[PDB]
Amino acid sequence: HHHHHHMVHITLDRNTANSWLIISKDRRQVRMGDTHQNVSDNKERFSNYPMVLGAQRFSSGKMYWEVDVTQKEAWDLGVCRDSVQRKGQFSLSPENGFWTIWLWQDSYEAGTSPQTTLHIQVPPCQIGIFVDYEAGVVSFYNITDHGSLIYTFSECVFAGPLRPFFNVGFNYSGGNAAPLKLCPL
Ligand SMILES: C[C@H](CS(N)(=O)=O)c1ccccc1
Repeated sequence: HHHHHHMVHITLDRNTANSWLIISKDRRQVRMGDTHQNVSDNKERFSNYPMVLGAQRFSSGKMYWEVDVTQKEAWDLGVCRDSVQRKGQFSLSPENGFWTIWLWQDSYEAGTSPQTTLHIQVPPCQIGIFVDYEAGVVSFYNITDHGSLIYTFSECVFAGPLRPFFNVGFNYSGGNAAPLKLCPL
């Protein structure tokens, strides 16, 4: 892919974060805390899962960013509608306004309904996410493996502004404490 020149500077929006997340001062890193992080509740916060949105909203054009997933056992990454449900249980699917991939229990899967098996030969330490709003495209690239394609959602019905989407995952095992990091341009 030659998508790097659509690079955008993504920062995390503290106000959307699950109350157990810790977002770094520079708003470029997020990790699961050991407890509630002493913030007030609000209608923006994801209640049931360790999720947070980027601050940026996209309604046109081509956008690209990269995320470091080094040493994590579980995570979800991609984009979602600004209007996604925040409270209670829900599945990550395009019908619910999410275009995502994830790692769970040693397998990679795309957030279709039902979910799709990914075929990755080189476990990625960094993921590239490309959105073409007009084309209706969300693509994922394996930066560790020379930028190889992971998955393309096409014919996407965004149906509103999009936000970068993150899930640091649970840490029940004690092996998933590591942060998600937005990598420099
Ligand atoms: C209780 C856990 C923390 S952990 N480390 O994943 O066990 C949890 C926190 C926030 C949202 C959902 C779940």
